[PDB]
Amino acid sequence: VFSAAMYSRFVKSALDDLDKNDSTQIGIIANQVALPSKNPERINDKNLNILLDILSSNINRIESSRGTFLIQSIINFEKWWELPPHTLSKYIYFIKILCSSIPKWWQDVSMILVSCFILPIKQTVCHHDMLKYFLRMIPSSMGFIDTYLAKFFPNKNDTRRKLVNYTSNLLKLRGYCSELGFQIWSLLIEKIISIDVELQNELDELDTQGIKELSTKLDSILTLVSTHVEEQVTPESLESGEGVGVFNTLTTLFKTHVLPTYYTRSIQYIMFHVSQQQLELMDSFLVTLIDISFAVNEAAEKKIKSLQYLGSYIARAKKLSRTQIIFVASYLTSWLNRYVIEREEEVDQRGGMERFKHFYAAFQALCYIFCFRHNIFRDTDGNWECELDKFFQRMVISKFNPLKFCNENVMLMFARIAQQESVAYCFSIIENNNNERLRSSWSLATRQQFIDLQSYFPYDPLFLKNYKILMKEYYIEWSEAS
Amino acid sequence: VFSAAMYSRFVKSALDDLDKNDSTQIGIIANQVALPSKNPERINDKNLNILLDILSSNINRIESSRGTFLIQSIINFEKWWELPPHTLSKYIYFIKILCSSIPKWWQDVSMILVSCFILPIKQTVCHHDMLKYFLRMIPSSMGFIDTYLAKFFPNKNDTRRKLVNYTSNLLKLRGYCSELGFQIWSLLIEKIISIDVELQNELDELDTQGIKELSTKLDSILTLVSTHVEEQVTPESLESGEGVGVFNTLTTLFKTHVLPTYYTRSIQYIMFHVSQQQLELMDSFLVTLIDISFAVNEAAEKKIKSLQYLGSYIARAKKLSRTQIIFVASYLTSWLNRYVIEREEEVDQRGGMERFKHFYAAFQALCYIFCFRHNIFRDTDGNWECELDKFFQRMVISKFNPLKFCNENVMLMFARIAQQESVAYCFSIIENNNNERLRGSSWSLATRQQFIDLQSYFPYDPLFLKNYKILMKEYYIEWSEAS
Repeated sequence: VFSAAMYSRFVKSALDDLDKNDSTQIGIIANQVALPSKNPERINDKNLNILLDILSSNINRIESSRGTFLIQSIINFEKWWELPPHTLSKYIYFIKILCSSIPKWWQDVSMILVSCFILPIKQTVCHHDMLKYFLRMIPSSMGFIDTYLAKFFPNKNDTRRKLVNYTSNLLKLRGYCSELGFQIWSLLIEKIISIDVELQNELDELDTQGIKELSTKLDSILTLVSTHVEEQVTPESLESGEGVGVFNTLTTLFKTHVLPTYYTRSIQYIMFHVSQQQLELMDSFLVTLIDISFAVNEAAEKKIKSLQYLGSYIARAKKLSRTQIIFVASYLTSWLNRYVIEREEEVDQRGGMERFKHFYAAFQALCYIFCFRHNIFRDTDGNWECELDKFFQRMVISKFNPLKFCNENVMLMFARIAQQESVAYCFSIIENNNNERLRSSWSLATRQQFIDLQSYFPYDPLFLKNYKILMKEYYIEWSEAS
Repeated sequence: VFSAAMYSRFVKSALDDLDKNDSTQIGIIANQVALPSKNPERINDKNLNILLDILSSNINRIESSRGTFLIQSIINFEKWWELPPHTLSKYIYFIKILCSSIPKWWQDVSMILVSCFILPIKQTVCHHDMLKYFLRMIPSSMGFIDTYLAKFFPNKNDTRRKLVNYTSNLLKLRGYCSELGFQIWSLLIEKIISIDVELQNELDELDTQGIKELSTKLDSILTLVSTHVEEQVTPESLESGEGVGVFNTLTTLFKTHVLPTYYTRSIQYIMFHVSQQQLELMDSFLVTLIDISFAVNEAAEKKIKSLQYLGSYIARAKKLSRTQIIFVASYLTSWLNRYVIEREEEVDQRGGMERFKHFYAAFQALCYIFCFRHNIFRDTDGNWECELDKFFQRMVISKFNPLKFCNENVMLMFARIAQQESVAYCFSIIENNNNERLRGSSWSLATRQQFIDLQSYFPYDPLFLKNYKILMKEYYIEWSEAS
């Protein structure tokens, strides 16, 4: 019933009354704007355009405590991004004006924006435009925005679409806000581990529907993370752009979150995938795994967990060079050759076989590598690299008797392959060990922890469907190796 | 003047006299026995045989405080090993009887024996026989015998024959007394470093050519020490034997003495030599060098010294396998690839280029290896192992600018070879670096020199000690062979 001029005067007078401390007329307007999207009596676009243009023209007129309700009413306008082009434009301009003159409101506006991260990338274009603008104008805002990133992250139990959209947006935000890059990655990693751990405990609790839900969730999130990472970690980006930063944050988060947790079935594949993007990235990963595996001050647990990561990695990573593989075999054989020379004398001395936990861990890692790579170790002349046809036998006959203390199935498979390749002869030592067992010593309590650590192979097949397809190119299944 | 029976009664009566506190007759005898080897009036073998057989027959008769002088007189008999067969036999039997009934005298007998270590192996057979016997019967003796080993070691300044014989005997003693093995090796190492260090300081002082003395000394000792080690460290000896213990003590002594006492010209060749005896021993040495080179808590100095040991080793050790060499190149390239990825961002940040000491050290070690081994890195297909034709260039152009901070001559030789092999192009970066230097990244000139000195020192640069050089040829790559 209100004409363009009729509504324009109506608002102009409401502000004249606001100046003289009325607030009656303004509150009438603020109530009409606050009303839900579904309600037809809510302010229409025509009149909303007028209101916004008049308010934008002189924002100071509403800066008072008497104008606080009107401002909150506009900030809390339901589905404002769902507004028609010209109306949406006036709303954006209003907010832009508001948070420039009164930066206090940016704390409220940003909160709503971050809560919109559960919407698709196509639907959030203006939310990111606003975040980008004000994160630059008000850099101090990064603190509370980081807290919103955590507050608004969807529950594991929430929809896969909400979880997948929140990750898409967090990665988009990451692209214009480098300063928030590590917190975004930490938040993602922390949430992906939560999903993975719960999916495994739920599979362990069996011995159901929550398993199918968590599976498709974890699959859609990881596939997206590794796809985005494939884009960001490029030889051109390594040579110039933040190719280097992505690889570095994920390596840090692997050391701090993935490895220490250990018993996970999918998270570690972010590292498996990124590694294989370029030769140098597989070099850094290998050396990192070697360091953690053999560092002097690290706990025995960490060293055994890293050694299982090392062996599973060399075995499975398709993009690894013959020379990179032989590098790990050369390190392992050299390290083990030294352990026998320096330490075999300690075996018949006081103490049990638990003293040599680290020896069995390193020997298993090499045995596993040989199971998957034996074909590579045969040089042009038909001779064995690292003298494996003399090395293994030396180990297997040693006082440590690694066949007795390493993972039963790895030792059995190794014995099978090593006998075939005329490399080593284990079956008599295995016969002897089984017979002794039926009729050296290690404390049964701590013994199980070790058996458990050696049973876990981090790069054993991915069951998540899409992520599996993405990995084929970077993965060696037992069918290919054997 | 005395007949066999006349002397026999003369001693029998002296002991009867001794029972009634009369040491005059016994002391007359004890003075006759004490007399120097050179003196003709000293008791002759005929009469000495009688004395010893009568004393051996009932040692308890002389156990008293009144018989102490006679016993000391026999223990201190000059050149007793120079005695004729039957006379020497009676002397040995006497001593054997003496130290079995009265173990107190073994402390005196052993002292003389250890002082005889300056005599040749041919001349000490009975000294070792006696040591071996009583070290078993009186195991407690090992303590003071160890102290004698140190006390009696000849001076650097003493005859090369005395120094060479003392080492031969210490190694013989080592063969029957494993419990003393480590101390023997520590004593030898400590003494060989003393000679090496003095020879270098003496070469340093001129810019006394009496140095020729130290040269022939150090040469004769090392040649012997490594020859004996070649014998002891055998594949049979390693699988089940004391060959493991020899390699282990020398590796320990390398870590504790050789490596920290840097700037030595020959000592480290014990390690160079033993390493190359078998595949496994080189494996252990390599991994040990890698550990010290990159360990987190070690001092920067130790890491730079080990990195220079690593590079010189790979380049020089002839018995190394292609795969062992590529192993070190693979470790170095992988470690350096990571250092640029993780750390290049720190270069334009606060602090100087000294922060990256360790990067320069590791990059030099690889450059050096490539100078001597480039030919090996070209695979069957003609491609470069470890992508060296892409790797080097990446480092050389990095913010670290290693060409500016590593050893000038190694960088120059590397640049020469790398340009020839179409591997890397350094000469423009070198031109740029010389030009920037002429106008005047930054590094405090005080700490800078220590680094320049550490990078200039290559432990496996040629041996000048004449015999030891000949022994090494088989295990050594001179620049002439490499280039």
